[PDB]
Amino acid sequence: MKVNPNNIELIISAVKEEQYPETELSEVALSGRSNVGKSTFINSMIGRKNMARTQTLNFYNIDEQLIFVDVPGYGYAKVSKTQREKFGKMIEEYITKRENLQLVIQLVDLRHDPTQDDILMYNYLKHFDIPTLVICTKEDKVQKHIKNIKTQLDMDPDDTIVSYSSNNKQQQIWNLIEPYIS
Repeated sequence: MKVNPNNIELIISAVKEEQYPETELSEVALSGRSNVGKSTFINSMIGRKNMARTQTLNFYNIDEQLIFVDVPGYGYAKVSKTQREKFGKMIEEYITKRENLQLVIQLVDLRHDPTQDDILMYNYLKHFDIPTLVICTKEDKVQKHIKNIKTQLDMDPDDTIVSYSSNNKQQQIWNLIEPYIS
């Protein structure tokens, strides 16, 4: 679609719905285990580097056409019940309130099985009928590895699953997003 690099900026890093941006723009949230795998994906998708930072939901304005919301990675344990609950509430606040949210991209590593965290996250999203595009990353390094994830996820048939290298697959992904964007 009409997506230009350098018409991209971090609007705000937020915590509460109080600190979120008010806009008319559709929001695609990005979720997965790792902050680093997700940052690389955003940068690969926009054709920049050191745009995506790394805590916070980071709201990136994508050329006044959509917002990409980087959701803190769920893969790293905390110990503090306060820290745990603070994270859990941040996600739930976003997913259940945010009227702007139209689609979640979940990043899973194509090399391995999905973690229990990946499975529970996908099932959290299905409980609220959030449309979900599962992207299987680090594709270089397929066919059986994708089905392994789809089955372990137990995917809704309305949801798509696709493979990716963080070039080639960026326009396919923009075409899957586009119906969810206004």
